[PDB]
Amino acid sequence: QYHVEKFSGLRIRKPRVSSSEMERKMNGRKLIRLAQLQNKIATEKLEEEDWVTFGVIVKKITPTFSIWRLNDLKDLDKYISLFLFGDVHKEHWKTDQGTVIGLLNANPMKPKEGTDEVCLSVDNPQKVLLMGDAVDLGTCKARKKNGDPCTQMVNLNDCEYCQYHVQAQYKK
Ligand SMILES: [Zn+2]
Repeated sequence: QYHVEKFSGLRIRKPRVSSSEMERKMNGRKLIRLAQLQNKIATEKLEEEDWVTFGVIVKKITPTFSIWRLNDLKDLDKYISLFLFGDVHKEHWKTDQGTVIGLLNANPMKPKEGTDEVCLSVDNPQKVLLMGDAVDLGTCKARKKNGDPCTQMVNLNDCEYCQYHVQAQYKK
């Protein structure tokens, strides 16, 4: 049914970019995983690279500009916030939660008080590449102590249990 798209490592439902269009989008570019962005910025090694990263929209908020919480579904505990302003917001703000995106050459922002999460914005709506729906974006199958469903996010293709609940499945 679905293939692991090579650059993101995600199985995509209804892919919007062909394999050749991705090849030319990636040509000559540095792939940097989301989890590496903090360190790259802190050591000022980010700007000199023509770079791309991948993440899925896991949360949206639109207070006019908007923010997307991104996670790449490979390192499950690492998140960035992407801020959409102007043209980018206008073009892209209605995009579905669960969308896989390539993010290219975004600009680091001031830290958002209380969180050590990388915040980035983007010059230009062409630095956002919509790749399709993340078929394996799901919720943890375990329950909390009180019987409520766990709400932690999961990559269904790799593990059906979040970090906290595997810690306990492994001890079984
Ligand atoms: Zn869980």
